[PDB]
Amino acid sequence: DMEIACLDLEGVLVPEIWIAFAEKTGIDALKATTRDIPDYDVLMKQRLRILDEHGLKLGDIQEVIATLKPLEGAVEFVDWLRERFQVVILSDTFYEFSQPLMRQLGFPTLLCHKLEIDDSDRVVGYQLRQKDPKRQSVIAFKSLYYRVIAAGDSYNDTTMLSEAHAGILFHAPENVIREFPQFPAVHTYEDLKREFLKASSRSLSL
Amino acid sequence: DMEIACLDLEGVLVPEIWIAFAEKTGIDALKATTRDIPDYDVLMKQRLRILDEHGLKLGDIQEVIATLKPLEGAVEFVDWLRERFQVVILSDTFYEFSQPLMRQLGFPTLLCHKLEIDDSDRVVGYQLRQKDPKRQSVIAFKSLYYRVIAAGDSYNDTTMLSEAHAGILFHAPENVIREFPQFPAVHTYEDLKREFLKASSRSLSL
Ligand SMILES: [Mg+2]
Ligand SMILES: [Mg+2]
Ligand SMILES: [Mg+2]
Ligand SMILES: [Mg+2]
Repeated sequence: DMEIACLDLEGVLVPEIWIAFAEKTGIDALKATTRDIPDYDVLMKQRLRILDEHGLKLGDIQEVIATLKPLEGAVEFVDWLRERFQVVILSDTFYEFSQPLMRQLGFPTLLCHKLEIDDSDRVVGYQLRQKDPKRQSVIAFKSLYYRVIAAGDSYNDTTMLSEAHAGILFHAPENVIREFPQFPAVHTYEDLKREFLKASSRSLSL
Repeated sequence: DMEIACLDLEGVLVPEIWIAFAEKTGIDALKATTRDIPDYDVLMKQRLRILDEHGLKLGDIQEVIATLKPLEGAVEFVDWLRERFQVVILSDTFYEFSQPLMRQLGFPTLLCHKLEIDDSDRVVGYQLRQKDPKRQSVIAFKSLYYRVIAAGDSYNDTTMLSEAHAGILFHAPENVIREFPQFPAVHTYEDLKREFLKASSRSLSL
């Protein structure tokens, strides 16, 4: 039985993108997080406004993001996984922010959200694809009779891990590991590989 | 504005695997396709029987498939497509038979069928994933709010082409083209790129 391997993106294969981008620009106002502004829509509108006040159009943003690299060992891990499973990346970021990083991973299929860009290359809005997108994606693959094995690093990955046939926690905080013991928790790509092997119904080699 | 490019595999990116396997090994009986035998289940039972009678185990089969390559220009086309869309391959091939070719394409997500391999590495059976598999795959992406643009080369791709938001016939036989006038038909990869640009709701460049 061929399985689909669903991987979260940020914190699993690449650094948290917005935060790294903000740090690279040196603009303190771009660094607010959900802790500073809990309402996600309010946080996003602010980000768009500050980006515009500083003249950072999409091209400028992607230029900065292109200097980021996948986490050490992530490139080999994705290659390893693609020799054994059909690989799909699920992410709560936007196509426009992830692109320079996806390129470095060989553009594996990515299901995430999308920014609204005007004719002057300005980021003017955003669109969330649907509610609980990672979980709904797993459901879609189950509709095609696939067994799904998923891996993620945060609480925002737990509905995906719960929906999959097998879930694995990677670099997760103790807060999550303790609450979701049904998911093996590891923090090295080698151990992550081993968990995918144990979760598979097929006999695969390391 | 969220789009998935679904591509058929054989005829579109790589040669028909069985016809090429026959030309390599000299086993003419393996040239048969659904044109010769309409029931994929019967044709499959026959193909497995012949492989066995020729002592061809899975490892042996793959050594041969590894000598095949993608159609001229297909790799470059997939790379072009992956910079602009999320690319998923929909095929009636089998994972174990197509792997060497899929690796050359950078292992993009492949939704196809699987084989039953025994202890002695013999291909003793197969399992078709579900009925009308390509059409159902398109429906699955629709369930995630994606717009789908599909490309295929034959009669067996038409349910997929009709279900998609936009369908393109590529390298299709004249008969298929004539019977399905609703889909633009092109024969070069540059023209295929152009059809993906026309079908997209986004401003993309060639
Ligand atoms: Mg994450
Ligand atoms: Mg993390
Ligand atoms: Mg075909
Ligand atoms: Mg053809």
